[PDB]
Order: sequence, then C-alpha cells, then structure tokens
Amino acid sequence: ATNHNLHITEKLEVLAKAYSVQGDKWRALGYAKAINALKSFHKPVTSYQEACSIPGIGKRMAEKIIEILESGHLRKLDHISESVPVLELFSNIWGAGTKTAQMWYQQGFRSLEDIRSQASLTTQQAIGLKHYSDFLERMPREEATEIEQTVQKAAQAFNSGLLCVACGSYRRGKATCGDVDVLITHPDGRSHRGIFSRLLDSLRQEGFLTDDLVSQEENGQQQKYLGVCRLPGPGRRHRRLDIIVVPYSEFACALLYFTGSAHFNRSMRALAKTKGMSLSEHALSTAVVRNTHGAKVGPGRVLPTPTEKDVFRLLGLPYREPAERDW
DNA sequence: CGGCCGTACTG
DNA sequence: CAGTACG
DNA sequence: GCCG
Ligand code: NA
Ligand code: NA
Ligand code: NA
Ligand code: NA
Repeated sequence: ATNHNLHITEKLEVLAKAYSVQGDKWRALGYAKAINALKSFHKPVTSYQEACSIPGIGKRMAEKIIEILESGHLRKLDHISESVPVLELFSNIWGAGTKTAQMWYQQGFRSLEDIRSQASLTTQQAIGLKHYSDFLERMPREEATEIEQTVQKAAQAFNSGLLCVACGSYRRGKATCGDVDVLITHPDGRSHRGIFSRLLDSLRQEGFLTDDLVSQEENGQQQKYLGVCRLPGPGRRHRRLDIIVVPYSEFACALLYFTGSAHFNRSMRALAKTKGMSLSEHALSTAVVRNTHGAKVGPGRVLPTPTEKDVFRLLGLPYREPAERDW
C-alpha cells in the first residue's frame, strides 16, 4: 500500500469514471487497469519509457502520464461532457446503470429532486434512491461482524449444522466494508436446499430486513438474496446485505468468488481460459471447449476442489491469502 | 482484428 | 431479451 | 484504454 503516483492516477480515475458512466466499458476497463498499475508500482514514473515498460500501460496511456508530469494537467479532462457529473449522480442509484442514466438525462433530468418527482422508477430504483446516501457509505468491519452474526444466529437457530461465513472485503481484512457478503452452506450436502424461505422470514420477524432488492422466493432454487438491513438501537444506518446459499461441493469456488476482489476473480478466470479451463462461483472445469471468440461451446468436466488452495493449485498458481487478493 | 469473467434476478 | 447486479 |  504505497501510492507513488497519486497525482497522476488522481486525474486518470476522473477520466476512467467518465468513460464508465457514459457506457464505454472497455475503455474504462483499460484505464482501470493502468490506474492500478501506477498505484501498485514502486516509484514515481518519470519517463515516457519507464511507463510503457509497465504492464497495463501502453504508448497512448504513457503519453497521457507525460502530459500530467510536464504540463501538470490533462487537456483531456477539460473536454469531458458537462453531463458526466449528472450521469454519475443518477448511476449511483442502486438499480440504475449507464443506460438508465443516459435516458433520464436525455429526458431533461439533472438532479435527484427531478428523479424523485418526474422519473419512472423500478421497484429497485425507488429503494436505491430511498437509501441513496446510505448505499454510498462503508461500514466499520465491526458492524459487518454484528450483521453476519445476526444472519448466522437466525440460520443456525433452525439448523445448527449450517456454516455461515462473511466474505467480500470483510474476509480480505479491510477496516471498512461497503456491504456484508454472507455465504451459507452445509457439511452434509443436502440440508441447504430450500432454506431461504425460513431464513428470510425469520429475519423479517425480528424486523432486521427493511427492503428486498433481489430475492426470487417463489422459486425453490434461489441462489442469492440482495437486500437491506438495519441493526436495532439508535444511530444505526441501513446496510446492504448479500446472501448466497450454495451446495457443499461448491463451497470452495463459492468462497473464492464471494471473497473477491472482483478484479481478482476476473483475472483468475481470464487465466483459466488461456489454459482451456473455466472458473465460476459453481466450479473449476477442465477441457472446456471454446470457439474463436472464446465463447464456451463445450462443457468439459468439473475438477474436485475441496478447498481454495485446490483451485490455485489446479491453475498452477501459488496460493494467496484473502488479504492478498485486492487485485 | 477483437477479446477484455462467468455468473443470477428482473420485467 | 437488455439492463443491472455480485465478487 | 491494453494486449496477443
Ligand atoms: Na480519444
Ligand atoms: Na447504480
Ligand atoms: Na462486499
Ligand atoms: Na421476489
């Protein structure tokens, strides 16, 4: 953790976010990787060639780094559309993405007041706007613990054998957490079927859950619950809660997926692809058949992965503690 | 030229 | 399906 | 945007 180029990545992140909200996701992914490189790196970049030498940084990006050091600014930033700040504001409503934000902007909306009174909102967006400020805040990990304990307690209350674990940034050892990721499974391998009903209707008794964003409860094969909860007592804020229930055989891949980070998973899955293998939150497969565009055309076969170490091993990668998975 | 991860809900 | 979301 |  030593940002030796904050002054540059600072101006780049602004541009990356602008491209993201406008919907230019690949260009944004490009900047996102170059930005991290310039951070993870060990000294202030002082040359056009030091830069190029850095993975994730090409000529085009190096040139821009130059401008920041020689000129102190980036003329590219002085031509960003005036719509960006508004698109970013609209895009921060849970449930609304680049497409919805661009539409609202097109319709003449410029503020949350406009959205609240004139915009047509999906059930999810109404909930997101309702907790707009709350969904932008991170929580002390200590509170994440209380939330994971509240979920786990209600789960083991009707089946003491249930294994509950908090993943995400929590397991990666961060000081604060954006939301709480709770993974639930069962050692026997069957008793995890159709438990969402009991867990969710148990957490609703005690009034712990306040809003539901994603919860397909009419289906017995529900895999995830994305919602909102709030601990009891004064001074509590609404927090995002994400729960997944998986079969014990998929426990390791699930744990690995849910622990992240997101960029870490993508990188790992990208490696598996170069090796004709495939990785998901369900399993690690080998002998996968893909076409010219890297799209799966053949299923291949699932490899036994009892633990996270097995996944790294099978991929010919040295294991990495959760805390060492921020990218 | 063209992929850039592989999934799960919603309506 | 497109959109949005999860890590 | 980067990279193979
Ligand atoms: Na350009
Ligand atoms: Na959003
Ligand atoms: Na999280
Ligand atoms: Na539902």
